[PDB]
Amino acid sequence: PVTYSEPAFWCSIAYYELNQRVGETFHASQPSLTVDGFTDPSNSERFCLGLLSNVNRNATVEMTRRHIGRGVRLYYIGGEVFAECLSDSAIFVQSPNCNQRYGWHPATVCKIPPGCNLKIFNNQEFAALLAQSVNQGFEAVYQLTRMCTIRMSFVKGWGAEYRRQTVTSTPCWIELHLNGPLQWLDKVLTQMGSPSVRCSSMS
Amino acid sequence: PVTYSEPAFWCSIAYYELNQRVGETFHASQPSLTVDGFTDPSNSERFCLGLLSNVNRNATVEMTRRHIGRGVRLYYIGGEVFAECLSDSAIFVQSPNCNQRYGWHPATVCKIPPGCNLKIFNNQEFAALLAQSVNQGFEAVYQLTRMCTIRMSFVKGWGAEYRRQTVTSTPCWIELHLNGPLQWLDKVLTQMGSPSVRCSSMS
Amino acid sequence: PVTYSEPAFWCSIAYYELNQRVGETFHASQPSLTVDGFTDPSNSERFCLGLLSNVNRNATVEMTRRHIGRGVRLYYIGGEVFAECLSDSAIFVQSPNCNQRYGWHPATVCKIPPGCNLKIFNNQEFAALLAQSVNQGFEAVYQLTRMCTIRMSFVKGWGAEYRRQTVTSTPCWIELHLNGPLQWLDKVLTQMGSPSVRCSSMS
Repeated sequence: PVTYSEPAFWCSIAYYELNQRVGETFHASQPSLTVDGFTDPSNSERFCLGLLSNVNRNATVEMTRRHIGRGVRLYYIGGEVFAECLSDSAIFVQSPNCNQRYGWHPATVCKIPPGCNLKIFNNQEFAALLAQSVNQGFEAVYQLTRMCTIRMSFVKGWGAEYRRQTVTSTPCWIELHLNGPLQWLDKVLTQMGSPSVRCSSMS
Repeated sequence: PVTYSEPAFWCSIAYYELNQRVGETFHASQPSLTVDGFTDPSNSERFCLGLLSNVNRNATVEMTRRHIGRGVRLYYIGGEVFAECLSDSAIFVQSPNCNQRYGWHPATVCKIPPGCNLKIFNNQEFAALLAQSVNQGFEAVYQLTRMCTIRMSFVKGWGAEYRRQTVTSTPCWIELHLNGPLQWLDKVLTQMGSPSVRCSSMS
Repeated sequence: PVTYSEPAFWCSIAYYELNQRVGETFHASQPSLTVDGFTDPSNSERFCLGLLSNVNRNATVEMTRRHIGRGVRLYYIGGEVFAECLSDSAIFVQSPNCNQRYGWHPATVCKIPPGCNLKIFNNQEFAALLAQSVNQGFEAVYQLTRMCTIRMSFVKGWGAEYRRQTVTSTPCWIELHLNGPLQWLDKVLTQMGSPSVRCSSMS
């Protein structure tokens, strides 16, 4: 059985405008980085969304992109990940790991006002969930990828209360993948066998 | 005239869900790799499709992704490339190079049941076809890029017999590009001149 | 305040077919490169569009791709960038920096016939515009990203005179980003504060 090597990048970030992916995926090699609305294309610690083009872009998205500003600072201390709102506008985070910690609904979206920060991920909690997931079968273990994913919207909120009901309805959002947790999940997933119900070649 | 340097990656692989590209392109630097449905984001020998997100994903695709499992092993011995079905579900391959070898229709899709393998490419055959393609003109030489491309679907078949008629109708498939052959083709294409029928700036 | 490091790549190039992005972004590390319709996947000085696949491609695009040929040579001398038409078919360039230099409309598209070249960018002019942009506010400075972007179509023209009115209506085009200018803009943008009109979390 297989070999693992420590991820060179602790996370990857994908930017979206509504339901469309925009720009290349950003890979973070440093423990602290900022996703902002500016234009430096060569800072390994900055994912600058302002330089990303989209000929198909609409006015609402353009308008919102102008308010990203300093955006969000993403960093980790030990086994915990945080998101700090550097922007003059708030950011909205949907983190299953965070939501479960507070007993909130899994799809809960938490508002992080300017100047505030939130613990979007805790490894201990994830490791514990992963450990108990085995007794649930391939089914539950496979779905844990969602716990390694965190989505955040700049300026516009979505979900309960807000008119916008889904992340794809927001003008500017990012999707963060925590690579360490994903590798941890892989070590378990590869030993959980295959699904129960049969998937034919024709249906 | 120009200089060539040996490709650092023998192939590139693009993943798709129906007619939409999902995730970044994978580049293989090792002679053997596996494309599976798991989640390690840091193994140079594994293209793990399970960690790839798609907020726009439908139930059929999600369902099928759960059955990719160990997926397919792609490797080359000398000038020959093979695909082995490690998955508990079959994979379906459409390789023009393979199809021609057996006299099958160019768009033929070959089923590779679990545990089986198929020679999806042979360089000698390609080189020979390329050599005779010159007498066919820019036309035939330009179309040889198709010979350097191989498409494979996980779990679901397509083409003759199956309901699904095109690769874009399958939930999860990959597109492999053989870089050595592409460079070989380039050396010829750059010397084949331009098309015959005129392409205006207005039509 | 922040640190900048010289860009390892002087520019990035994105290829499109109509309104759809095709292929990975190309990053240039050498002062001279060519974007052609051929197939070498391993030359750091060549962005070969001919090897790029698109299962969703239409006949018009396929037809045009066959006429890209030697394509366009993009290179810089000092602080000036040029585009040379190596292709047997013309290329059409939309460069705000070039257009302003000649007093043409910002969206003007300039035809570069085979064998001809055009100065698509001049840093002195941009730096001067950037300097005066400050007195215009965040508004005008933010829009300068457009000056760092240049779009070019192969074979087919668009805009005034031609039937095609937008770049997204052309079969094969590229989008060039000048990284040095973008970093220069960043140094100013980060000091221009935030927008005037308020952007709420609900609208």
